[PDB]
Amino acid sequence: PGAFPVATNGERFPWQELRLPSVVIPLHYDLFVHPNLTSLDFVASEKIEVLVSNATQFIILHSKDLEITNATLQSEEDSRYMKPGKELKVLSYPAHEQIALLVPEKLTPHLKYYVAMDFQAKLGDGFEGFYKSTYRTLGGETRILAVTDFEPTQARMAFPCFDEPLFKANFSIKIRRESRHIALSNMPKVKTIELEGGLLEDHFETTVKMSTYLVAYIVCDFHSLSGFTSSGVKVSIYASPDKRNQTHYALQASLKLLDFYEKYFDIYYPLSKLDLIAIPDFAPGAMENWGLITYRETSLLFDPKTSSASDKLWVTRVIAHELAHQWFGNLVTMEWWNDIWLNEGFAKYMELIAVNATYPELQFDDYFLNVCFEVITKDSLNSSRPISKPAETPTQIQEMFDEVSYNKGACILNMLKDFLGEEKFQKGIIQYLKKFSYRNAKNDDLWSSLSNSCLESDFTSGGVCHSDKMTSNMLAFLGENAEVKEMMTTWTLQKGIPLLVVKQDGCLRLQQERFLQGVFQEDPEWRALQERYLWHIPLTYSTSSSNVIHRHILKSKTDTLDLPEKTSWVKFNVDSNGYYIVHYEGHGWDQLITQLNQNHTLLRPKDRVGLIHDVFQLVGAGRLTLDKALDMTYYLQHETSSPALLEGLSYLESFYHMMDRRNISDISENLKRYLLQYFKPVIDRQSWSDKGSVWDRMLRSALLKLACDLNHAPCIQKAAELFSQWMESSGKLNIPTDVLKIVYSVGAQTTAGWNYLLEQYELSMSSAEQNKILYALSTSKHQEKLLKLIELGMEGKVIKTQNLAALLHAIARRPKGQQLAWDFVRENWTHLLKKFDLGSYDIRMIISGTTAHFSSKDKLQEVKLFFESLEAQGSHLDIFQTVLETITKNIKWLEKNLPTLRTWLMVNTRH
Ligand SMILES: *[C@@H]1O[C@H](CO)[C@@H](O[C@@H]2O[C@H](CO)[C@@H](O[C@@H]3O[C@H](CO)[C@@H](O)[C@H](O[C@H]4O[C@H](CO)[C@@H](O)[C@H](O)[C@@H]4O)[C@@H]3O)[C@H](O)[C@H]2NC(C)=O)[C@H](O)[C@H]1NC(C)=O
Ligand SMILES: *[C@@H]1O[C@H](CO)[C@@H](O[C@@H]2O[C@H](CO)[C@@H](O[C@@H]3O[C@H](CO[C@H]4O[C@H](CO)[C@@H](O)[C@H](O)[C@@H]4O)[C@@H](O)[C@H](O)[C@@H]3O)[C@H](O)[C@H]2NC(C)=O)[C@H](O)[C@H]1NC(C)=O
Ligand SMILES: NC(=O)[C@H](Cc1ccccc1)NC(=O)[C@H](Cc1cc(-c2ccccc2O)no1)CP(=O)(O)[C@@H](N)CCc1ccccc1
Ligand SMILES: *[C@@H]1O[C@H](CO)[C@@H](O[C@@H]2O[C@H](CO)[C@@H](O[C@@H]3O[C@H](CO)[C@@H](O)[C@H](O)[C@@H]3O)[C@H](O)[C@H]2NC(C)=O)[C@H](O)[C@H]1NC(C)=O
Ligand SMILES: *[C@@H]1O[C@H](CO)[C@@H](O[C@@H]2O[C@H](CO)[C@@H](O)[C@H](O)[C@H]2NC(C)=O)[C@H](O)[C@H]1NC(C)=O
Ligand SMILES: *[C@@H]1O[C@H](CO)[C@@H](O)[C@H](O)[C@H]1NC(C)=O
Ligand SMILES: *[C@@H]1O[C@H](CO)[C@@H](O)[C@H](O)[C@H]1NC(C)=O
Ligand SMILES: *[C@@H]1O[C@H](CO)[C@@H](O)[C@H](O)[C@H]1NC(C)=O
Ligand SMILES: *[C@@H]1O[C@H](CO)[C@@H](O)[C@H](O)[C@H]1NC(C)=O
Ligand SMILES: [Zn+2]
Repeated sequence: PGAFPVATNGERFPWQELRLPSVVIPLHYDLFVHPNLTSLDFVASEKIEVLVSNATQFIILHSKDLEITNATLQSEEDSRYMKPGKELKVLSYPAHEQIALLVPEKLTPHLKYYVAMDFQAKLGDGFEGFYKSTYRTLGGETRILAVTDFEPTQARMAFPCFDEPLFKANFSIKIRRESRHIALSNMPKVKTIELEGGLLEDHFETTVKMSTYLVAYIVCDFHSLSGFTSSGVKVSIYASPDKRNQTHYALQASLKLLDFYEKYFDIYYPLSKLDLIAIPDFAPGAMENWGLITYRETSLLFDPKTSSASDKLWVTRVIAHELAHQWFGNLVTMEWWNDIWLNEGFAKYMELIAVNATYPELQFDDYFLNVCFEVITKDSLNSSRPISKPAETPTQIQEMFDEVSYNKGACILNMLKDFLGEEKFQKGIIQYLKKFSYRNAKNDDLWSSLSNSCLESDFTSGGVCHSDKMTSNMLAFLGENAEVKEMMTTWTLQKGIPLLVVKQDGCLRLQQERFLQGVFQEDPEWRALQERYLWHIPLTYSTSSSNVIHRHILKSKTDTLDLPEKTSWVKFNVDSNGYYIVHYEGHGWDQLITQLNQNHTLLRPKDRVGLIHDVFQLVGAGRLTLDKALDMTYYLQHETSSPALLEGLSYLESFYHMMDRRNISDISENLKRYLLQYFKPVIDRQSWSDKGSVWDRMLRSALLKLACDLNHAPCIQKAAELFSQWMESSGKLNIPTDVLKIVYSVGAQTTAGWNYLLEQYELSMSSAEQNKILYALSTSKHQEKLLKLIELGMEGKVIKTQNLAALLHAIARRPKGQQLAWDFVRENWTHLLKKFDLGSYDIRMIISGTTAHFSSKDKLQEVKLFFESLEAQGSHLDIFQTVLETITKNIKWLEKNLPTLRTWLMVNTRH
């Protein structure tokens, strides 16, 4: 009783382990919450119907920053705790966010009890728990609401509970309100009862089985727009009253999307209603609470005068994502946070297939490869992780919501689908979701259901699946099933991403390596980090002679294939559907670049964006010289697939901003010239309108921002005119949404426009328009102004605090601000902790937002120092090492190819 931890009051806490005990299993929660929005208080009470599997003396729960007032225990099966039951003694042990209740006599197996507590707290001033949010009306009034955000482990800041995702229970929620407000929660309201003083009591329908983190309840002012799905779900979009205009497309798109998901999964959405509500103060982008999905206004609200088409594509993708959570994450929750990718990676993947299903016009298929490329940069560093990986503390759990669980999870799924086909892939996910509905799954569970997918409706006679035959196919289906489950599991447990090397003989030797950046092949530690890595990569390839795609699994470090027609070139990873990079040896890279400059149309357009990415990443690998990747961008002047064109330019624009930050004004002036002159035709075709289709529109904003970011004399002139008209018309005129952001940042370049822009930020009713405005403000060249912006965001009264993170990142992007942001962060690191969690995305982004672009040996030392200073104070985050590898990789890239870039650009001048 000594090595045991000590509760406050000084006692021995019965448990001392980070997890909870699987002996008292919660079945049903009766939750009564009564918040006061004038006091900014809440009073609440709860009765948990629990089951005991094993005899115990002590009950262990989660509670945090909650004052428990009263603790009792009753039963209708165990006589001893007969009505009105017995009082419990409460021991709190905050270090593990656990609360221990002791009973006067041990309890009985297979007998259900009722645990009751009365507790109270203040509404949070953060972005978690049961917190306080605030919005501005059109009149200029300020109103309050109370809102919940619990994922992953802040449910316990609102009510005591078994805050782990496997402890699934039903929830019955009563909420007390003034007549001024309404109350929402996960399920439909069945009753509202008049109370003595004048207050009302909302009783909500008791929920289905679900994890704690999804519970939701809201008290507020809002207005709604309703519609019904083909399955008869009442969908409603909620926002502050003056913003109900902007709420119309969210309703149209969510109806179409809930329809798509029900038919695709062959599973009806189980609740009667579904609510989407735009929360003014919202840290995450959105959250998927079952039947009560919360968003930032930017995620959900669309206004047609001030939102761009790209804005529309973003709003429609979050709705897509959140709605995919109702099955992946709510209908089937992962067993533990270690397999969080089971929720997020699958949800992210269904954004693709559903947005492509219901809004092809938005041309989202063409931008999905960007999801893969974004994680590939981090999976090329040794600081990455395998998809599934242990996590125990609340900060580690938060860390798990990254590019790995989300993007990598989705790219390995999309790779696996190409392998099996939509028909086999769909039927596999329907079997998964039906089988695990209302309970949890672990990583291994999924691969079994996807591996044993049945291609069609189970052909009873004589089938390959169920009800009955024994054939040679049957030994191959059973045999290919365990081929796929073996394959996927190594992608799941191996950090990193493979590099397929292809040497074309007379008739193809294949080698497999762990792709790595920074580190070169000759380097001392390159052979040390290639240890033990091997993937079952499902390859693809097509050749110069025929469009036929050949598919060849590879399960060894070396292999070789025989080419029949011995054609001009071979291209592996067709449409880049596979999570790997191909490097060609000896006039095979040269062969493909030859094609791109003659008929680039003899390679399908995903192959072209695939090569463009692979080419530059191999320059990062050192396996290629920069002259070759720049030699490929030559063809881009004939390029017609807008995705390949913008992928290409993006790299070139990358370089310019890199040079500009380091003051290298020879190269970032020829870079300026090479873009403006070589791509002058495509730039000058663009409107200053909203006139085209979605890739026309999306391509117009892209190029015009490019030209105005390079101070192209004409485009800066047209933008400043448009800004003046808008300012001199007191907003009576309108600016096309595609150039809205460009115009604002042009205007921001004088104090007059900047000050007007800030003053008209406070009065806008479109949070898209604000988001664009704040960017424009962040492009000021006066450090006097940037500092104001950052201080306004620290304050949080004008520029809301859910923007201080992305603001800092914006300021840091541009040269005049990359320091001031760095200085600020190190000078107020402790203040920034009192506003955000150490594992929050707001901190991970504040950190790399201001450091990860550094590319000099001298800056790295500062950062390593600052990070050490932090780890010294007990703060550790994986993001630390990731930045350092990134900063390091930047230094090596400059050291190895800066002369080549400089020389390549001068050479182009001559022709
Ligand atoms: C959160 O707390 C706020 C206060 O911080 C609270 O608002 C207050 O509610 C009380 C209770 O309803 C109000 O006090 C009453 O006001 C009415 C007039 O509106 C008076 O008539 C009351 O006195 C009589 O009431 C009875 C009849 O109903 C009589 O039988 C009795 O004998 C009295 O003669 C009493 O003064 C108070 O006005 C508000 N505060 C305001 C409006 O500023 C709010 O209700 C709480 N919210 C929740 C959800 O709990
Ligand atoms: C906790 O959540 C659980 C879900 O995870 C709930 O379990 C569900 O409970 C319901 C009710 O017992 C079961 O519903 C079944 O539905 C059929 C069809 O109902 C028929 O009768 C009605 C009445 O007129 C009619 O309207 C219908 O159309 C049908 O004609 C019933 O016949 C069954 O007996 C059964 O009631 C679900 O199957 C069940 N699902 C699961 C996964 O367990 C549980 O109820 C929740 N607990 C609490 C206390 O609410
Ligand atoms: N801007 C972002 O990418 C933020 C970054 C972030 C912030 C906080 C946590 C995790 C990630 N993503 C979200 O807020 C997420 C994921 C996501 C991606 C997209 C997206 C939509 C359209 C187009 C591109 C997109 O990427 N929309 O949402 C909503 P979730 O459904 O998984 C929910 N259960 C998250 C729960 C959570 C809350 C607090 C801590 C930890 C986890
Ligand atoms: C780069 O290669 C492509 C091949 O994919 C070239 O386009 C193709 O050119 C041939 C030759 O004209 C077309 O063949 C067909 O000939 C008959 C004979 O009259 C005619 O009736 C057909 O309609 C067609 O012209 C082939 O179809 C054509 N493909 C397409 C999609 O038009 C391309 O022209 C080459 N590069 C350049 C710069 O031309
Ligand atoms: C995106 O949507 C399109 C919808 O047409 C898909 O393309 C079709 O896919 C079906 C299979 O469901 C094929 O039989 C058709 O021939 C395709 N038509 C066209 C015009 O391409 C496309 O596959 C979808 N992409 C994803 C990833 O789901
Ligand atoms: C507790 O559960 C375990 C599970 O292994 C079981 O063996 C045991 O009999 C149960 N009861 C007690 C008192 O441990
Ligand atoms: C326990 O709850 C009852 C009911 O509200 C209350 O009267 C009592 O004060 C509470 N706690 C005690 C007496 O310790
Ligand atoms: C809200 O909707 C109606 C729809 O016709 C429109 O006439 C009204 O002006 C709108 N108000 C705002 C502020 O957009
Ligand atoms: C790479 O990561 C491994 C695994 O965490 C670690 O053992 C090693 O120190 C790291 N090395 C480098 C050079 O990053
Ligand atoms: Zn998600």
